[PDB]
Amino acid sequence: LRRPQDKDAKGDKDGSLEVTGQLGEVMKESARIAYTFARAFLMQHAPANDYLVTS
Amino acid sequence: LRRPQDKDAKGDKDGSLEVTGQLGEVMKESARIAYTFARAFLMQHAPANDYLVTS
Repeated sequence: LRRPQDKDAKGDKDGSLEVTGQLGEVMKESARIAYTFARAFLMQHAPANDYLVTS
Repeated sequence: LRRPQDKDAKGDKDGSLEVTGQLGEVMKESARIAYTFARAFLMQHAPANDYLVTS
């Protein structure tokens, strides 16, 4: 985690990823794919959790 | 402080931070982290104090 989620408990802003490690381009799209898919998995499997959505 | 902190002493408005000085995007992260830890440290050391929470 880079920063606590609770700017305010109601925030709908997405838990935007912040890559480090000298990303090129293909690594950016890959991280975004993994990010959205991991979001989908936690959605489908553990709906109650949302920690990946807003942090 | 920008305008008076007595703008509404009853008002629970967040103390907005408005940083200046050609901040890096990471500097904004360090600064918001600074505001948060300042609030945390202030509760750790001077709980009665109320600037950072409401100024």
